Amino acid sequence: NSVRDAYIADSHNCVYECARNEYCNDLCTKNGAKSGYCQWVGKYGNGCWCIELPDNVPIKVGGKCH
Repeated sequence: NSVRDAYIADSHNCVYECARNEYCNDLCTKNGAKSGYCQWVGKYGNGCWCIELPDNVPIKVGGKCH
């Protein structure tokens, strides 16, 4: 699998919080995903969720935002 649906993360393992679905669709797609939307509830609470994000871009994994 070179793509996955998940919360996109920065290089510090932190999700990107969101107020708008479009903010997330833009963020996800400019990083190669198919689309994205804002999750206001989810495994890690508020943050952008991307569909088919390539695996050279980070996703939130277990651990802290550091």
